[PDB]
Amino acid sequence: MDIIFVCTGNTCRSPMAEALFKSIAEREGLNVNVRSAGVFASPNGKATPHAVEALFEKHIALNHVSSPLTEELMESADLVLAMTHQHKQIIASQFGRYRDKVFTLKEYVTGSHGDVLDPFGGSIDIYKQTRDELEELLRQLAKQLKKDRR
Repeated sequence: MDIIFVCTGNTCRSPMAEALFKSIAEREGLNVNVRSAGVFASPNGKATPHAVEALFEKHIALNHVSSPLTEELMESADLVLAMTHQHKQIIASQFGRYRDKVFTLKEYVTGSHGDVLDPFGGSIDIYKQTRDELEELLRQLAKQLKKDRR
């Protein structure tokens, strides 16, 4: 499968998810291709320092290059997981042909609507908490995706 995680600028939540998930999938023997993008991202940049530091504590390197969402990405993806419901709607407004691939990470995993709240500009600990929440969802996701024959 090809899956993409989406946040606002592709500097914090989605890159963290992308790195955490690749590591988890490897541990689980899940073969999957993982990417990330932002609804409003610059392609300019990298992950925020706190985002990098939070992963570092977990022995995961987050060497990231930010990217906006593109047709190439949306087309190829099997699944697209937004951090928040608003991200999901915005994505749908811009890539209407692909709406059916798009769910929030929490609704897809947990069956209930929820958002992964924005940590941008927050302390290192805000980022750590965000990392922990993603990690918990992602472990559940890896188990689910393993049951996907794609």
